[PDB]
Amino acid sequence: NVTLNNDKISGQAWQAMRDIGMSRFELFNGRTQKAEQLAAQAEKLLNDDSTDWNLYVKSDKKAPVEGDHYIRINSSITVAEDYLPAGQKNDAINKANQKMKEGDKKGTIEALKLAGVSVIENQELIPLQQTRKDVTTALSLMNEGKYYQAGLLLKSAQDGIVVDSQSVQL
Amino acid sequence: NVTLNNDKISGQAWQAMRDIGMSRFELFNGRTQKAEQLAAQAEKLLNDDSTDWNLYVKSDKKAPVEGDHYIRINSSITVAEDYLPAGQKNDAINKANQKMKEGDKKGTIEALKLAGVSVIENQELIPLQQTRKDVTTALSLMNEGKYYQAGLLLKSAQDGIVVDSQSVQL
Amino acid sequence: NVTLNNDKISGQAWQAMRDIGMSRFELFNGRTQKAEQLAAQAEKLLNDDSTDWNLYVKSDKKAPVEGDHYIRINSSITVAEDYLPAGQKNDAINKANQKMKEGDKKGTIEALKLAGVSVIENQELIPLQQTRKDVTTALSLMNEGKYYQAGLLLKSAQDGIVVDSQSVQL
Amino acid sequence: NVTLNNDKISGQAWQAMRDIGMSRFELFNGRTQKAEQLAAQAEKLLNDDSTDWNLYVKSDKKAPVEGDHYIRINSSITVAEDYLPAGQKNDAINKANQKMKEGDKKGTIEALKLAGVSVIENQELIPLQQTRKDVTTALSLMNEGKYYQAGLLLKSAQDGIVVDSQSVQL
Ligand SMILES: [Cl-]
Ligand SMILES: [Cl-]
Ligand SMILES: [Cl-]
Ligand SMILES: [Cl-]
Ligand SMILES: [Cl-]
Ligand SMILES: [Cl-]
Ligand SMILES: [Cl-]
Ligand SMILES: [Cl-]
Ligand SMILES: [Cl-]
Ligand SMILES: [Cl-]
Ligand SMILES: [Cl-]
Ligand SMILES: [Cl-]
Ligand SMILES: [Cl-]
Ligand SMILES: [Cl-]
Ligand SMILES: [Cl-]
Ligand SMILES: [Cl-]
Ligand code: NA
Ligand code: NA
Ligand code: NA
Ligand code: NA
Repeated sequence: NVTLNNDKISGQAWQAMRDIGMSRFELFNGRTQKAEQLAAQAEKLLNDDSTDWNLYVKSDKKAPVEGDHYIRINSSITVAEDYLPAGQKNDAINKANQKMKEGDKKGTIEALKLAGVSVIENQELIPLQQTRKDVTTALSLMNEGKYYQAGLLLKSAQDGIVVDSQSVQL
Repeated sequence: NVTLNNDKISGQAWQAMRDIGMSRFELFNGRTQKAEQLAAQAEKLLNDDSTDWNLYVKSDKKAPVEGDHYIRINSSITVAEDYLPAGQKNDAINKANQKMKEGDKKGTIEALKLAGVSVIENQELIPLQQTRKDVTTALSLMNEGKYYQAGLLLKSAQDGIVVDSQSVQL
Repeated sequence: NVTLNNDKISGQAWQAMRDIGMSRFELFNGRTQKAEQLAAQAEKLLNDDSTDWNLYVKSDKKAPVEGDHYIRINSSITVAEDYLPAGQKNDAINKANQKMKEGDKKGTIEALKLAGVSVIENQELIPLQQTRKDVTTALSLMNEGKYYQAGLLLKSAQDGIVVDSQSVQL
Repeated sequence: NVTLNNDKISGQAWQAMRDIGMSRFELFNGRTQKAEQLAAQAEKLLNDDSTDWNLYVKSDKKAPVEGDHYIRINSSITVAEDYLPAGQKNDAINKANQKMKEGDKKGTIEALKLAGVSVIENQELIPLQQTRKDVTTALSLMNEGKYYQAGLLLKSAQDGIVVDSQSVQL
């Protein structure tokens, strides 16, 4: 999957974050071996040597840890709708629908503007190396039997998700 | 997957909500045929006749639409940590770790209480029939070329996600 | 302020939570004396002896700590809009607008249903005694110079905010 | 109030957003005249001619509407805690506490790094002119009796809140 500007989004890292959350829950659910399985899957997804992780980096964003980078894991849309008289807006939305049919992203944004609709793209990002470290260290803590401490690191990984919301400039 | 009280959670409906969000994004991304594919997958997941949807219902919660029910699609944990002197807390967390190792959910909650830690379970829920209607109607709108209107219904489905946060009573 | 069912909402406790968040920020901002001022204000708001805290309790919700209760601190609305043909919906929204003008909450919900609109009320709640303890203990830690530990307790108080989203039954 | 980098944050615009949310709720609560009062207060706060709105602008962020700018309305902190042996971390947190006592923001971030703690600052932003337009147009709709349409614009204003989460570079 790609952003509106055609930058690649990591589905593997998205699934890894899903696995991290499920792993943390299973620690409290009395299923620590399931938690290890889920964290192990997240580790494999984030460290896949056949994946070119450069493809997912958001270059213009400084990560908290030196030498790390944020990668894109999801994109969503926020619309903001101005008030328009019902007739004028129905007409402009019809033109927006044509541009979406045609695959014309720029034309869609422009037609939506005529409909009183602004578009914001919300890019969900994680720091790649910091998240990798959380997962591998959490598994090590699970190996040692320090399950609560592992859960803290899995929560830390989730709390490292940020959302860059940016106006659409195509 | 199951809640702390061993009530079943619908992984199919969780994936359907993920598909609904991706479908909405692809409308704005100029990929309406991909959006239809994703919404069609969500429709199949939510309407699987081999699934016993009764297994996922949260009975004690009134859905907005008459005759509908909320179903569980995810569970997560929130902890609240009281301040304790470092030594006393390390000791109580060690006992909590033993109870998690043993699969003893009740014992884990009790040991965590001694560590100054309260546990809340956050159950993510959707209204099943209302969400089904949003998806099927969105696909129909996509068939008609009314892509923006379809996106509104997909957003409505996402906005119907609620989170029941409850103290753990095992 | 009151909920749709006319149950009282604590504006003092809402402001206390706002103060708790600002206090935590000021610890990291190198303004620990400002952080203490803000936490002291939150403590005074949550422990106001002239306030009848019973008025804000949500009775049907078990708090994590024995003998505690959740209180209401905010209410908001989520709407879910079904697809309707433009003309039929404009007509039903006009009737909904009349019922809101008249102060007729039940009539508003019913007219909105005819417009394809379901209404959910989101009640923001905090555990009163647990939050009080977090604030007073955080101030004590600030007095001792243990600012990071105080920040952890202020964050814990914020993480204790839950949102009960319920269908409107007037 | 100021960010970690000493950029000013608009408390007036924060209160305006709070008023916008309360105004929307009161429309559904059958208190449209209270909703107008709250929206009128938000309008006065956002359009205060004695306020130098330049002080709050985040210059490096393109707003969706041409000629508009994002302004800062809140700052919060996210910490990410690496696993450290209890003794080593207690010692590093003690040094972090000293730097916060001294008002040394840079020193606090550095000491926290030694404790395994990274710091992210979350800046809540709104587009100033777009939000002003939502409020003034919502009041006009309320004057006309179009309360549901006003509520849509108030929700749009709230949905325009974005959170810029950035690594701390002092
Ligand atoms: Cl297991
Ligand atoms: Cl570093
Ligand atoms: Cl989206
Ligand atoms: Cl949206
Ligand atoms: Cl496509
Ligand atoms: Cl109904
Ligand atoms: Cl969890
Ligand atoms: Cl938590
Ligand atoms: Cl100060
Ligand atoms: Cl207790
Ligand atoms: Cl609201
Ligand atoms: Cl809404
Ligand atoms: Cl009123
Ligand atoms: Cl524009
Ligand atoms: Cl904060
Ligand atoms: Cl945090
Ligand atoms: Na794509
Ligand atoms: Na399970
Ligand atoms: Na009220
Ligand atoms: Na300040």
